Formats: sequence, C-alpha cells, structure tokens
Amino acid sequence: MSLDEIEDVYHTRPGYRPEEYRWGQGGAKIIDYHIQSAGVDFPPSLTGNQQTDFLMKVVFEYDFDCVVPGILIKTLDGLFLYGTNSFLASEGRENISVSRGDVRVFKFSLPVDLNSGDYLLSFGISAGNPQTDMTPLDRRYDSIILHVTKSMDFWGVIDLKSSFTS
Amino acid sequence: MSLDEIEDVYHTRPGYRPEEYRWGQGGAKIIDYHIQSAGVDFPPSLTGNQQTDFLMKVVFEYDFDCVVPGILIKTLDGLFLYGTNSFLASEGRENISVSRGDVRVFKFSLPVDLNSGDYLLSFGISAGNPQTDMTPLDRRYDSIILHVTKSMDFWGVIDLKSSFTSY
Ligand SMILES: [Cl-]
Ligand SMILES: [Cl-]
Ligand SMILES: [Cl-]
Ligand code: NA
Ligand code: NA
Ligand code: NA
Ligand code: NA
Ligand code: NA
Repeated sequence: MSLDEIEDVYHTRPGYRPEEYRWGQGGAKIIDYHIQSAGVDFPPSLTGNQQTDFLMKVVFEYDFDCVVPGILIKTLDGLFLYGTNSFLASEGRENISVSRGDVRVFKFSLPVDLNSGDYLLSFGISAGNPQTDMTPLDRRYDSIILHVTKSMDFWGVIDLKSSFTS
Repeated sequence: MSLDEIEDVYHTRPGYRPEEYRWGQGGAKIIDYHIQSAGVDFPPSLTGNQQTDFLMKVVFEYDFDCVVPGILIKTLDGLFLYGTNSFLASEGRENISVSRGDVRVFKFSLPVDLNSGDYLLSFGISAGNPQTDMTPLDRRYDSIILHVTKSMDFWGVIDLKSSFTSY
C-alpha cells in the first residue's frame, strides 16, 4: 500500500465483502487494506503455525493526540472470536498521534491458529484526546472474508497447541 | 497423584462438576486429576495466556497396545474451543502400551489463551487406532469447571495474541 495515495480502494481488494456494514462518525477514513503471509500478497487461504499480517491504511482529516486502530474476527454466523486494538496489543503504552492529512498504516500480526472454515474480519479506527474522549471514526465491519485451512491436527475453534507427556 | 492408589477420587477434587456426563465401554477408569499452573496446585482460576498442566490418572483393567488420553474444552453454551489427544498433540510421536493393573498419569500442558470466564473441561481415555478404530474406555465429559481471569479483556472468547506496529 502507498502512503501517498488517499483514494478509498478498500472495496477493490481480494476478500472484500460487499456485505460490509460500514459506519463511523467521520474525521478519518480506512481507505485500504493488505493481508500477507509466507511471501504471498492476499493468500487465498490462511493457516496456523506461521504469521499473517493484517494491514489497514487510514487517512486522518484532523490532528488527534490519540488514535486507536482495531481488528475483529468473527465466525461466519456472527460469533465474536477475537478482537483487539493498539491499546491492548502494543508492547509500548505511548499514544499514537497524527496530524491533519496524515496517512498511516497499522499492522496486526498473528498466527491464524483457527480451525478450517470461513471467518469475518473487521477493521476500525477511533481517535480523540486524553482530556476529552475516544470516538469511532470509521468502522468497516464484516468487510473481509477469510478462508482458513488448518495445517495442524486439532479439534475445536482454536489450536491451543498442547504438549503431551506420559 | 499416587500410582499406588486406585480409588476413584476424581469427584473429590477442586472444580469437579456433579453435572458431568461420564460414559464409556469400560476397561479403564480415570480415577483422579490434577491441575497446576505456575507451580500452584489447584489455583482458584487460570490466568489468561498462562501455561497450565492438566493431569489425569488412569487404572487399566486389561492389557492394551495403544491407549489414547484426551481432553476437550468448551464454553458454557457449548462452543467447542479445543480438543486433542496424545496422538494429535504429539503429532504421532506418542504410542502408549499398558498392562492389566497398570496405573498411569498423563499430562496435557497448554497456554490457556481464552478470555475471562468459565469453561468446561473433559478428560477421556480410549484405546485402539486413533484415526479409524478407537474404543472409548472412560470419558468424563464436561466434568470440571475452569475459571479464567485477566486484568483487561479483549473482545470475544479466544486469544490469538496479536502483535501491533504502525508505519
Ligand atoms: Cl508434545
Ligand atoms: Cl515432537
Ligand atoms: Cl471425554
Ligand atoms: Na449506520
Ligand atoms: Na468481524
Ligand atoms: Na494442538
Ligand atoms: Na451414556
Ligand atoms: Na491479544
């Protein structure tokens, strides 16, 4: 993805769902995304035991002292499996600040240790100030379909990777 | 857990559920269990993301060439979160034979990568060829309640442990 482009091309990417429910109060726009794993841009399926990167590109229309990107994964039938954001997932505790006109890319990296099936991915962006509050600016809910093909043998929705000893 | 004791004391342990559904063909009995995490025996809850040991003790009434212990973890509303057995968890490494009268302990160790809340654990013992022909011997289904604690919950039920960076 290019930081010098601000066109909303999100809808053009592999896995995009026209069934997305987009909402938000405005002031920033999630204008693109990228998914990659094991050297492949937009792999047709994801799998466990390797990293996948989930990238979102945002253009900000105002200065904000604090911006918080987030991700959500649901089952195809709508069960919330896993959601996180920069406040929960970052090692550091510093606010991400932006200036009017800034274009930023946010990257969530995780091993997709889910059982085989289809899952729904969402990206969101919130912003605000410590002395006021945080507000959802753009939320692209259930906007990307993920096909998972497991690479380990396990049962249930998540591979907890147990060891075994006798 | 003592290998020289064969009394079925499973029902006396912390977290045991009288609501268990125990089933099986017989030939072995899961007679005890133990849970430990960070060196603490039977902690009142499991910390999210922390390695926890789940141990089961079995007495075998017959010789078996290939015994296969297993576990299941589910939510209260029946969502199947994770299951495995000795064969799957070890990627085919483990093959366990026993003689009549033997008492064995089996341990599954895993990071409890779950959100705060209550979960249902099962311990089972089966025998045979795991892929194609396995006889369930004693299956203690939804027999233990687990409590998971965290400081800050994420959204949902399973922790995929994402990292984060910005550009
Ligand atoms: Cl192992
Ligand atoms: Cl191994
Ligand atoms: Cl069972
Ligand atoms: Na709306
Ligand atoms: Na979603
Ligand atoms: Na596993
Ligand atoms: Na029965
Ligand atoms: Na997490």
